[PDB]
Amino acid sequence: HHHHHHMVHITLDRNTANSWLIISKDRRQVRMGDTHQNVSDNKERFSNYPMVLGAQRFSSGKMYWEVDVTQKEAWDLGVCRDSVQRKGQFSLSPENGFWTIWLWQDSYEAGTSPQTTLHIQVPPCQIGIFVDYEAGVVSFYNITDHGSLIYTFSECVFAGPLRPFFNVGFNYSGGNAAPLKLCPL
Ligand SMILES: CS(=O)(=O)NCC1CCNCC1
Repeated sequence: HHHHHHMVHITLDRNTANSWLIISKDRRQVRMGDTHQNVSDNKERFSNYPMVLGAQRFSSGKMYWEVDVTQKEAWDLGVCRDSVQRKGQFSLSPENGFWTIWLWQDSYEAGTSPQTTLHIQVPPCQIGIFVDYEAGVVSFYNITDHGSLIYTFSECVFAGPLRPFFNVGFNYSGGNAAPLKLCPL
């Protein structure tokens, strides 16, 4: 792809994080802690899942960023509306304000309703995410496989400002402790 020139510097918003997440000093990495991280509760925190938002809000234009997922067994990545539900159980779908893909149990899927199987021959170590606000497009790229296309959501109805979205996943297995990292431009 040729989207690299729309690169934006994303940082994580601590205030939105699930209370078990540990965000690095530079706000560019996040991982699952083994306990509550001793923060107060607030209405912005995702309560049920190990999720966090980027600080940046997008309402126009073209945006691109990259995320490192090396050695993880489970994660979700994409964008979401600023006004998505934070508390309780919910599914990741465009109806609920999410445009995402995930890894789970050795398969990759797009967060449509119902979910869509992805066809990935080279497991990615870094994911590129492209958003075209005006066109209503969110696309995902396999940086490990020369930028090959993973998935395109088109005809998106964003219906609000967008924020970068992250889920580091649970670590019930002991094999999913590795962080999500925002990669340098
Ligand atoms: C390290 S772990 O992924 O196995 N923790 C699960 C907790 C389940 C109860 N709520 C917070 C998280």
